[PDB]
Amino acid sequence: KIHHHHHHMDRIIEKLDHGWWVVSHEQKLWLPKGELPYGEAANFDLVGQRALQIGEWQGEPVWLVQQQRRHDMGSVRQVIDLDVGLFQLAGRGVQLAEFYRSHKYCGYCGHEMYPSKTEWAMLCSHCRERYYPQIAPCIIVAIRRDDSILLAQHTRHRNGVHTVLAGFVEVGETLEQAVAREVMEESGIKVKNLRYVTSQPWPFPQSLMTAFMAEYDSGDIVIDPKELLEANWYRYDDLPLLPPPGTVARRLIEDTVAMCRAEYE
Amino acid sequence: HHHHHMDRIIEKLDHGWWVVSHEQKLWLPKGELPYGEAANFDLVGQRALQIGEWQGEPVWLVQQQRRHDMGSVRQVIDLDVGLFQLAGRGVQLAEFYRSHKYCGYCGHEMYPSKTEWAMLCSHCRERYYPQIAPCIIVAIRRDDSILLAQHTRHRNGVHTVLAGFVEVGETLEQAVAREVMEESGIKVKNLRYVTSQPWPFPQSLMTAFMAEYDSGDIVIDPKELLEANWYRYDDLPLLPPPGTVARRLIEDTVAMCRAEY
Ligand SMILES: [Zn+2]
Ligand SMILES: [Zn+2]
Repeated sequence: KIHHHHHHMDRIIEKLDHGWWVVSHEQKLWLPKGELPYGEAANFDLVGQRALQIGEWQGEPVWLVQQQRRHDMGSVRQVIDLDVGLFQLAGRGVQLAEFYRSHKYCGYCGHEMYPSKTEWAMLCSHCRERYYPQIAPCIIVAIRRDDSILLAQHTRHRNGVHTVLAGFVEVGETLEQAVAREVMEESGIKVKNLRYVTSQPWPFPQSLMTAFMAEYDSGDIVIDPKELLEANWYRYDDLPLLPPPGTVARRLIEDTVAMCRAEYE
Repeated sequence: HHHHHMDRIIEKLDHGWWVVSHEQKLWLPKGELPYGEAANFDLVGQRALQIGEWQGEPVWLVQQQRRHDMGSVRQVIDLDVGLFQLAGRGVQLAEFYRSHKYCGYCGHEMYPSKTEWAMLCSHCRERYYPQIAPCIIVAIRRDDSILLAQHTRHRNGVHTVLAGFVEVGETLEQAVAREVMEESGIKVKNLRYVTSQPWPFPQSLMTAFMAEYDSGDIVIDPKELLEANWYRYDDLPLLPPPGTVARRLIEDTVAMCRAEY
């Protein structure tokens, strides 16, 4: 057996407590004035509330409080301009609150559950089963073809933003099989020369991006219109509107562009 | 999420491989994964979900307990890797369904989606998809040597590499650095991703790395580890078996210490 990480249990907040406060409910958190709350606990009417410590940021605790405020409840995407490591802790808070909420009852036997005192787990009052937060591994892949890169627009958001291909890994498959399968299903092409670049959590709602680069091998772009509005090869020096700087998708595109410059220029 | 072909009742003229799973075990009569006609295995009338295809013949999940030869999927690890991966998927999907008979949000009974591997609630709008546990595993190199450690979990005699679950809101790279520090007290450098593998014990996705020693002295976490030490690539102790990603990373780290020295 491999064990999950040990963590401090929740407790009642006092006046002397302080830090960043991720006050969350149903995939949202409190952003008073569009900002992540920071300061002493009385400043935010949180003294007497239960809070879970979910991290530390530059000497200061990061706290999860499970409550819904009347106003200024938003997506964590609103504080994406924050330092990455802080943003990652705010996402952690949002996800942990959904974990707890998703586990009020035990799915094995239907009885009420209660938090573990030593780890981020839900224990059952009736049976021996338990659950840990669900992270959904997700591949994302920049596909290079000579001096070009495959960029797509999703049929969902008419943003005008052309990005790479992404999709959830399925049970029983490797990352490399997920890459190959998602690309096929989304665009009809077979890829080769897969290369892992990096990973990033992505709390929308609970993904872990595993980022790859790959080369065109064979096939015609045949897009699934339910997933994709369009997909085309764009030359490295002639790109459309891309994902923001900071996103793993922009990082992959830039990497691909950089090695087209090193070969064809 | 990905769409899938729905479940259905097996007929006499149904065939393929059968993952007949209940409570984390599957049916392995005489130690073998059932292949052939449904009727040979008294499987007609049962529900099945096709979980894949192996060499032009379907792989089916049947959720049922047999009297004999219920065993761990580890017992079929000798099979081709892609057949082992599908047997593990069946085991994992049976445990997913079992783990979601009731909804965790509202407590009402759930029912399977027909358009994907999901459980939907009879009362509320909430949903669950199968849980996959990203787990890092790292072979640490230091010059002509590799870090191997014995685990407290089972007195195996086996010396293997370091592994741990990725936490919520951390990268694979951060997970590697933290686990190695927590378990062995050392800082590593030049992290390289090698590969991944599903590992259905119960539901892990191994992401395999190689790393180099940077600093620190070996100080073990005595709850997780019995002992840890550096080992010459020409003088290795007992290792995990050659059907594991652990053995692959050790062989890879040993293959390039053979080169340089
Ligand atoms: Zn229970
Ligand atoms: Zn429900």
